[PDB]
Amino acid sequence: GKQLTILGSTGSIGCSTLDVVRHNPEHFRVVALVAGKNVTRMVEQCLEFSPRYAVMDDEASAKLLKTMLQQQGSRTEVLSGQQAACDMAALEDVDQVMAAIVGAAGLLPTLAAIRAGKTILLANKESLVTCGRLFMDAVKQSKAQLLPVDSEHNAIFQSLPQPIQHNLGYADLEQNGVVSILLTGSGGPFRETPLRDLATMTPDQACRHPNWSMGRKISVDSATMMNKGLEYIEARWLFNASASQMEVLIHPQSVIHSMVRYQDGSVLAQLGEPDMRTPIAHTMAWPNRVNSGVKPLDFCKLSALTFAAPDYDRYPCLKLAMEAFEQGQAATTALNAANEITVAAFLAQQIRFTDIAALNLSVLEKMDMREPQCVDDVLSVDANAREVARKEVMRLAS
Amino acid sequence: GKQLTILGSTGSIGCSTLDVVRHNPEHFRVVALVAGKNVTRMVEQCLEFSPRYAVMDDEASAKLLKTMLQQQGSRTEVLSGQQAACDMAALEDVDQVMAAIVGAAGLLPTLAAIRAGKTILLANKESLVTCGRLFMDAVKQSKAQLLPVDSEHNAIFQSLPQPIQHNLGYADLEQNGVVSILLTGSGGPFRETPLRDLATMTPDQACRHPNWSMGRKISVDSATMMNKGLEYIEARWLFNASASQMEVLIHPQSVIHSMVRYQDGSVLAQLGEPDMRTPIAHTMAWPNRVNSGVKPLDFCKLSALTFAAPDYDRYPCLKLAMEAFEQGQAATTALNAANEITVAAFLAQQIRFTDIAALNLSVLEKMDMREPQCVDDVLSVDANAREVARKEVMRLASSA
Ligand SMILES: NC(=O)C1=CN([C@@H]2O[C@H](COP(=O)(O)OP(=O)(O)OC[C@H]3O[C@@H](n4cnc5c(N)ncnc54)[C@H](OP(=O)(O)O)[C@@H]3O)[C@@H](O)[C@H]2O)C=CC1
Ligand SMILES: NC(=O)C1=CN([C@@H]2O[C@H](COP(=O)(O)OP(=O)(O)OC[C@H]3O[C@@H](n4cnc5c(N)ncnc54)[C@H](OP(=O)(O)O)[C@@H]3O)[C@@H](O)[C@H]2O)C=CC1
Ligand SMILES: O=P(O)(O)Cc1ccc(-c2ccccc2)cn1
Ligand SMILES: O=P(O)(O)Cc1ccc(-c2ccccc2)cn1
Repeated sequence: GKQLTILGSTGSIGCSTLDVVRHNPEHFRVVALVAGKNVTRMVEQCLEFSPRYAVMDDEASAKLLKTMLQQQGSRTEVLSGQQAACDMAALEDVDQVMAAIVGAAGLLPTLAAIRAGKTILLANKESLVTCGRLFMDAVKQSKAQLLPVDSEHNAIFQSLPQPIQHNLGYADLEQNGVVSILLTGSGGPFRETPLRDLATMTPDQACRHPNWSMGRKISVDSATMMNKGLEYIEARWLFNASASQMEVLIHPQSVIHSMVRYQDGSVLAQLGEPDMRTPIAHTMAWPNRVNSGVKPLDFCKLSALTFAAPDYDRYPCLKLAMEAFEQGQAATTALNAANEITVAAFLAQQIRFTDIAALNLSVLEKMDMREPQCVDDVLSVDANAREVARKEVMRLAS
Repeated sequence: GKQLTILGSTGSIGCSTLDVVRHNPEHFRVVALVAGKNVTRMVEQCLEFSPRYAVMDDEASAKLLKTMLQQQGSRTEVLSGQQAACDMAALEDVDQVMAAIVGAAGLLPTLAAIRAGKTILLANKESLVTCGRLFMDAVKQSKAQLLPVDSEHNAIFQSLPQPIQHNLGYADLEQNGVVSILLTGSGGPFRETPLRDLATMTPDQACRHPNWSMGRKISVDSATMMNKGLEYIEARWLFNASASQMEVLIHPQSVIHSMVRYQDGSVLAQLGEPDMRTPIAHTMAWPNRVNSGVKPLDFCKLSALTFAAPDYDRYPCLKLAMEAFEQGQAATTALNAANEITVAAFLAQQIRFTDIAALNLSVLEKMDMREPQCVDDVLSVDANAREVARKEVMRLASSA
């Protein structure tokens, strides 16, 4: 079947990927698993999927893993550190690399897979949010096939014509009859909150998305629409879309995952149950399909589907992201880094809900760095933006 | 430059297709126009599009047209009759044939295109409602490309993978990751009417689709969901779908035109403004795209989108169509034919709204014909079913 390396196997996307393989043991062979510190989950995955290699970024973790796998009678070879992670991404015999490491740490292993011309199941945000120019250049250079895993981008990918799907990132949209890309977002828990009350929203209220339940960081990003802002940045790189070829639409029910508008009037959309196994199984099977374990969407048990235009007075972060894109990878990197700092401060009750957007702006205004030319440059912008952001939080809470 | 024949150029689909040509004069050349009796419309189209040929099915119409064009200095050659219509569909240099003749009259001209291996932009309902097996067998033999123009089928086509699109009729759904085809219908004006009030609904009520504005016959078919039943028949042929691979959903807003359900849980859908130029331009440009004149769908000005399962007590015609399919082309042809007669009788106030389903069933029960083996056989089932249906109407309008 297809030989796969899973980068970030022990996290949420990694576990969902392995559930797809579990459903399709004849179509997929796990060659390598890479993770950080979750030795316990990693052991269980090595014992189920029999990979050739298992890598832990953390050395103490790698040593403990080796001792457990030995105790358990497994001969999976245990490696450690960043170079081994990149090596697994570049293994000559692997076909697909699930790029699911979180944060800047996913950058070099992902680039290693790109440079190796692998099919990349891309689920690491920083890759296009921070390194969109560098990675799209590298993809063109190696002819690597990117298959986006995030629900929105995968929905768009499924709704795009074949010549774009092949050649993803270099194809011309207009030449292929595409007018625009329609990014849909829930609008978050404060979609209908009076604007006066936004300054007093609590972390528990912000993380209380009506319908979904997910991590606190992403819940807050959904409340600010920073999440859609970051997906805007990725979509422009992934789909070769100009600002006029992008539309953002609030869709509270999140049944339509995103859409593509065509020259003749047609709009194609992908819909489905809210379950990451669907987009993951799509990318793993492309251009064919596999069972993912996700149940068929029941159209008779849906809330009525509604749409609205995002109000930038309600979602300044969405506008900030759009503007940042225009300023370049230094601005997008700085925004993403600043946002991690301000959201964490919000969750720690150091700042108010509305201070997230205000301090994100403040960081971008204060900085002005030059366009990154390599991953080290991006890492540098990221580090500097966090420091500026932390000082801003301290001043404010000071 | 794609060379085309337009069968039924003077009708609604015909006019919409020439608007697409008008918007894209450098991508499409009109070689031949074919119609029935609308000499006036035909004259204008010939002056504007300069086809090599124009045919009218009606002989006097063809004669009237021949002179007017010679007068206005048109170089188009005017022919007449069905054989001429079929020859246009088979012209060696023609790339695409827009199959937009209404009724049993569209069968032989559409078939001529299929036998010629043409790309067919299929609009004519009778082609697959009555000759589904014959026509799909024919397209498989000549490797003709079918491109469905009807909104539902076109939406499904656009939501299907490339291996199915390019082998439409022959490809296996399952092997291509497709679990089912989701056909959406508005549910008509009586979607929420008390069942016991259906018997008293008037033609004007049935034809007053709250949200849509179309011909009287189609409006009644929308009210009974016979329209969806006919499309179910077409879809099973066109997409090679078994009964378990078909779903019918009521979607009152008709924004989603139909959908395709995949193995991984994904559902692909096509949405757009309710303008036939969209699906027409889709088929004309496929696998590429062209401007159609249709404005982008404004998602901020929509009614909330809803869905529901059809209740067969409310829509017995839908269920009759599904059952007819299982009995073969003799049954689907008889149902289509009986429904023409019973809808016309309802509209003429000879029978009740609810007598349409009742009499359609009664015709089907009285018919006992073999599977048709060629178009002529289908025409005979049609002729016979019409007469059975007329007598049922008269029995009901006269006696008990
Ligand atoms: N969750 C979702 O619905 C979606 C998430 N995304 C993106 O996908 C990526 C992964 O998300 P998710 O799976 O939710 O995140 P998780 O935090 O659940 O998992 C992250 C994975 O990365 C591993 N990891 C962390 N640091 C390193 C490192 N230095 N080297 C190697 N592995 C490391 C973790 O290992 P361990 O736990 O063992 O320490 C874990 O396996 C993120 O970038 C996220 O933004 C995109 C689309 C959808
Ligand atoms: N209207 C719609 O939105 C849709 C319609 N369809 C189907 O497409 C087909 C065409 O529909 P529509 O355009 O609305 O129908 P119309 O009634 O508007 O047009 C019918 C066309 O066929 C011509 N015609 C009739 N008899 C003959 C004949 N014997 N030989 C040659 N031409 C003939 C008419 O010519 P003339 O007027 O000159 O006499 C006219 O050009 C129908 O089967 C319909 O069910 C499918 C999907 C959508
Ligand atoms: O689209 P966003 O807002 O960035 C994140 C998000 C939030 C909610 C949902 C959602 C999922 C299921 C039901 C209702 C809402 C999906 N994604
Ligand atoms: O799907 P049906 O019911 O057979 C025909 C039909 C009726 C109404 C509509 C419709 C179109 C636009 C707005 C509201 C309803 C579309 N098609």
